[PDB]
Amino acid sequence: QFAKPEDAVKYRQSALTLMASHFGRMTPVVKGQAPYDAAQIKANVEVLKTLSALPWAAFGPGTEGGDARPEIWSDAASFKQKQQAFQDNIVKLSAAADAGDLDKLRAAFGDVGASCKACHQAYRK
Amino acid sequence: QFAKPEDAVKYRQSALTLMASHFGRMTPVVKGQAPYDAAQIKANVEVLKTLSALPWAAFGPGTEGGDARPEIWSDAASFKQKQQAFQDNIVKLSAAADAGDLDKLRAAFGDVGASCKACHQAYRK
Ligand code: HEC
Ligand code: HEC
Repeated sequence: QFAKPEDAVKYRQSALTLMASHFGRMTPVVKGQAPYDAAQIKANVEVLKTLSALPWAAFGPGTEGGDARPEIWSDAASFKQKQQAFQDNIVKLSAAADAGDLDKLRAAFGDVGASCKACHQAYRK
Repeated sequence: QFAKPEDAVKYRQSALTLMASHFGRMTPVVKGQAPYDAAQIKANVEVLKTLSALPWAAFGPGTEGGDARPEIWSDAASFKQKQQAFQDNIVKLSAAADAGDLDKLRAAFGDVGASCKACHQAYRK
């Protein structure tokens, strides 16, 4: 859907920005600094699950650019594993949110964050 | 969810970028320049419906900035009407996509685009 590689870069940066807001806005909740409303979090995690499926299709071959490392492309199977593993961490977060289980939410949130940090150290300049 | 007004600006710009890609990538399909796969479009419009609910909460009071006109805030009921009417145009697009009805898709797509253009002329610098 991208006329030029720059358009893919702009898309994925935007998707990642949104994905980061939907994740990070729950930090006060997980820490107990903000109240836990199970319905609120269930709805937010549904938004996060949609967003978390979006960036990866905008790292197609030849879309080198932005803050992305060139290792994203040469090691296609491995980058894929990190994005697929991140989404299966998101599936666990959804399950926790759907259950309205704060303790399960906190644990799943920590796992998701670790997956963010890993892919970052690895595939972000 | 925004530490400073700039963070709201960045969020809404990103949401609007995503929303624009999910809408505009269907243009070749509506024009017949690309094939119509009803399942593909149904899934894409589901993504667009999620995205189309996101920008508006990032125009909260005091988040003046970006390319947004100051009329977004002083006329809160009217801006609201344009975003609510845009989303009800998206509901009609979803219905068309869910029905797998190309003619209904084209008509709904045109209505959505007109709603984009209107709010733009009005509330974008
Ligand atoms: C790889 C499988 C990643 C996972 C999982 C996550 N991110 Fe990441 N992120 C990744 C790359 C390769 C890039 C650079 C994209 C580019 O072309 O520039 C990024 C970027 C971000 C950004 C900055 C976006 C921008 O506006 O430019 C943020 C804020 C970000 N990523 C956050 C983030 C969070 C919180 C994640 C988990 C919820 C996460 N990312 C996962 C690669 C990957
Ligand atoms: C008001 C109710 C709007 C509707 C409906 C749509 N858009 Fe819009 N858009 C609007 C504003 C006020 C702004 C400026 C935001 C800012 O603070 O800068 C925008 C911006 C865009 C952008 C640019 C985003 C960026 O990266 O900076 C695009 C590409 C865009 N809008 C597209 C667009 C499309 C295609 C729409 C319908 C599917 C649409 N917008 C609706 C206000 C409103």
